[PDB]
Amino acid sequence: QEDVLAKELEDVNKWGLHVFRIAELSGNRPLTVIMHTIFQERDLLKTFKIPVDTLITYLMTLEDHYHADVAYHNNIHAADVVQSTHVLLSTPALEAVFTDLEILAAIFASAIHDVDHPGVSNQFLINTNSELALMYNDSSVLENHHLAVGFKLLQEENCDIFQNLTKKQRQSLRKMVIDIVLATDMSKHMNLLADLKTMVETKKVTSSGVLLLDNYSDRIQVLQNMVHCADLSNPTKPLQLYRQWTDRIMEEFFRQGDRERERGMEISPMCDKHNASVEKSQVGFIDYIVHPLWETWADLVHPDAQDILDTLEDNREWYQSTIPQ
Ligand SMILES: COc1ccc(C2=NN(C3CCN(c4nc(N)nc5ccccc45)CC3)C(=O)[C@@H]3CC=CC[C@H]23)cc1OC
Ligand SMILES: COc1ccc(C2=NN(C3CCN(c4nc(N)nc5ccccc45)CC3)C(=O)[C@@H]3CC=CC[C@H]23)cc1OC
Ligand SMILES: [Mg+2]
Ligand SMILES: [Zn+2]
Repeated sequence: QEDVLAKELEDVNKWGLHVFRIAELSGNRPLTVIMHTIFQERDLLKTFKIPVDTLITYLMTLEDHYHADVAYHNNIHAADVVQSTHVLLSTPALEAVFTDLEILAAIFASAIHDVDHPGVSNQFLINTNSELALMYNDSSVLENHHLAVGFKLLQEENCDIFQNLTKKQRQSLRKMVIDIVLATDMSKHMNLLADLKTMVETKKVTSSGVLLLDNYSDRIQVLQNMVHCADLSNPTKPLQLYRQWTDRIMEEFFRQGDRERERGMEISPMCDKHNASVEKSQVGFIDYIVHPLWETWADLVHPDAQDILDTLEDNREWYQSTIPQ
């Protein structure tokens, strides 16, 4: 192998990279190999003076804090979200829009955004009186935790990849990362999407020209939505990848359902393996969450995302066509 891995990683800039193959070929290190590849490609190690073995140490440590016994929310998902963010950042319509620090922030935020995920929802954590829910006052419990862990890991031996940033740089980056990860909580989705829509309309009536994001609020909003799109990108991928993501999320959700049915709590939506149509849930996920978001994103970067939207629509028809009687 290894030479085969190098060959697969040549697809790093493409939508639809075989991320599950990369995970197999790297000894279950897709996050480390993908992040390293992206960092080298974008010359981020030179730009921010990140020593290479410090980066690798951090990445291996981060990756080890993702759980391999969690079906969906593991290191492969993290890797997928990083790589997807990387491709979105390279979309023609955003060329030269974002600084190197902003790029760094978005890619870092993607890498850490689900770290130490236990495989159960915020509502489940809240309902069981978990220590995490008690620490974070039932508010974006998981996302606050992902951030805390991602930042804390920089303190392990030879893990401080930001050692060479200036203080002002660290401060800015820290704020962006926080804003970005907290925006991955689905309770924020409707407000995020409303703002994005507003921005899109504003653009249509203001300028046929290039994108102008002149204050933090608009800039961060686009970054938030970008990583949120990457987080919600499974149904936009080649169907063979999408179906594996569907298998994984349903295994995680059904396992939460099994833990909820015992203890007599309400089974969360889509978590009842005795009463659930996987295919129907995918169509609903597309119709109510993924397509409205991606259609709006596609509008912002028109026509860069047309093929992603076409894939989404074909993928929706696939699940729609296989819904049981
Ligand atoms: C003697 O002179 C060199 C010897 C080896 C390398 C090596 N470079 N690299 C990277 C290391 C991290 N980078 C930079 N980091 C930081 N903090 N500062 C930089 C300043 C200017 C350019 C790059 C960096 C990006 C490149 C490898 O990955 C090689 C393979 C394995 C180990 C080190 C090698 C570079 C040299 O001079 C630039
Ligand atoms: C591959 O397939 C999926 C991948 C990820 C997720 C994810 N799902 N979600 C939620 C999304 C909205 N949900 C719905 N709830 C309620 N009451 N009603 C609904 C009606 C129609 C559609 C959805 C819902 C609950 C779960 C997360 O919170 C995950 C973590 C972060 C981002 C997305 C993840 C789902 C997938 O397929 C269903
Ligand atoms: Mg999450
Ligand atoms: Zn995620």
